Amino acid sequence: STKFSDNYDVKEELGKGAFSVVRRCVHKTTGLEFAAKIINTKKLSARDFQKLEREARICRKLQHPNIVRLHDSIQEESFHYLVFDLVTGGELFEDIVAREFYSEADASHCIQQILESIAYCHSNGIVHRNLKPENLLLASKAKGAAVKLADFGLAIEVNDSEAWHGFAGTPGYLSPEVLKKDPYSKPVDIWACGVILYILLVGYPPFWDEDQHRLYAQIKAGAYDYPSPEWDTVTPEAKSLIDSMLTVNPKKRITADQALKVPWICNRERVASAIHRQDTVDCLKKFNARRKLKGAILTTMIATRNLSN
Amino acid sequence: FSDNYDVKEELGKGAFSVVRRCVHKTTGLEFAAKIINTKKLSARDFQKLEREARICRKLQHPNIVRLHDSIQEESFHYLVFDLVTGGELFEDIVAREFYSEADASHCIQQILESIAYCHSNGIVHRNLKPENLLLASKAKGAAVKLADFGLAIEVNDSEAWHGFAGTPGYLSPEVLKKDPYSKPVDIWACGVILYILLVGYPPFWDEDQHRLYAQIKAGAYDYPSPEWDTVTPEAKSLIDSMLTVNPKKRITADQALKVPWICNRERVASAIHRQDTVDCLKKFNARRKLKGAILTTMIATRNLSNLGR
Repeated sequence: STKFSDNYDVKEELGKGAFSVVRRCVHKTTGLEFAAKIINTKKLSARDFQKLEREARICRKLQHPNIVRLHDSIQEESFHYLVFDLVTGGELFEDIVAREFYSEADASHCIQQILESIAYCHSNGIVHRNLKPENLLLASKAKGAAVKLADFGLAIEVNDSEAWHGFAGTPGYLSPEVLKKDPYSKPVDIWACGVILYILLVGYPPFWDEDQHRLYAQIKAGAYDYPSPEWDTVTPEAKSLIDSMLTVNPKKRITADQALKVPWICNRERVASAIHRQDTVDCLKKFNARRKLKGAILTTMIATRNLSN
Repeated sequence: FSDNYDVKEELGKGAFSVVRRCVHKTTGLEFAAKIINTKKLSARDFQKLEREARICRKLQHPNIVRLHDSIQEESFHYLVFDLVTGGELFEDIVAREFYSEADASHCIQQILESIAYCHSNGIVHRNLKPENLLLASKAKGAAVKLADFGLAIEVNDSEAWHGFAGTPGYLSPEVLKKDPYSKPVDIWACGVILYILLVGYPPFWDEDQHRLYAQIKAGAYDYPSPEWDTVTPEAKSLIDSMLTVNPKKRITADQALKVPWICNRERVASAIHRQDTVDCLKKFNARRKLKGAILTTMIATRNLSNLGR
């Protein structure tokens, strides 16, 4: 059919994916703007076609306000179009460092939205597997914009199955069960949520080591702490929530639904501290800068490979 | 700015600034806003920024990025330009099915018209290079636009040496000899670009800049066989008149626009497809993206260290 060409006006290119190009588009009737992932299905290899089918099915299931939603999936002659939310607010972590005031209450509001998106994924039998700063975006630059969970490239429909689904996810956010090659499921997203919450409170990660082997040993042992003096002003409730997420045995780890009912989340106005945390902002700026530098190094190596042939 | 525009998706990045699409609240008109962080700029730096704004506002031409407004707020400055979303010219050329001399001529004609306009207004760009040649959009027939007037100066009829500004591979002998220079430097750069547009590689290149600057001052370049054997003498003639060591003997933009290869490209410029040029241009762009990646890394390294101190 020609449902896309007749209903949408294609605008400028926003970027490129593994096997696609993304362009802004505007719905002719509603006038609403979206981000369209355009894929040439004929040229697609069999392997990538399978990846696409899985992506479209999973994204179709995930209809929640705190998730980068896929509006429509249209197949035309040789191209397929995946119409998604147009997210322009950038990384949550980059926005936080520009704030004049940032407190526990603000951290709680952020993690509450992330947990809502995760609880929704889990209720639909899907595990994201790649929660990290780069995938926590803001809908737009507008004040109060919603936190959006992005990139479901590694998501899988685990449902009620029991097995080890491989090593995927970023190294500082991986859970003990994945590293131990034990069966794992939805709880891995909660572990990552705990790592993110820790960073949201002090600006640096709980598991950190230049030696990858040491990092994984650290994670497997659940070896993190709350160093003075920065953590001396953090409430016991924030720490308790983190402890419930960074529980090594997945069977004793809190679920997203349960986390959303904890006072520090549900009654943040009273239970979460309202004090400004300048050191968190300062540390987070360095955390972001370090990530940007590693990313630039990676970009350079990829550029070197493209040149060399 | 914040009370009159709303920022949208990112269109690009660079030194201490990002370029994002923005929408004028009242009119609904779209523009490209260059957000510049000025928290560190000195009094003289701001003067240079106001210079760029002044120059751009003085330049209203169909082949030049048009500045709509210039606003300075708390810690940021905003330069609002028309939306230019076609990307870099060199990137678009390597994606064409057919690319001939006539196509290169059409590009050069547009670049010359933009330069002739600048020159007639007493302005010398000083930074004519690949990355500053953009296309209005992805549409066919999209006009070429001259961008980045960050180094442009109102030389008018004055004569003196204005410093070592610009990219080495495009620098003119006068500049390298520290002799007085003016509008002609843009013509020399245009000649280097024309040479690249025809075969895919630069006329002046070498390991160490010493020999590189040595061959430039001597105006020592060649038309190697077999690629140049299919290029018209008129194309080579125009290049020769642009790559003339003596500024006073170098062809002007107004003069170049009257050359048959330019004003009658349909007959004088070859129409044969130059696949070898497309292939070479791909490696040329790849090398360009690599250097850009190297620069980004150095910037990121500086940013991180700047925070530590």
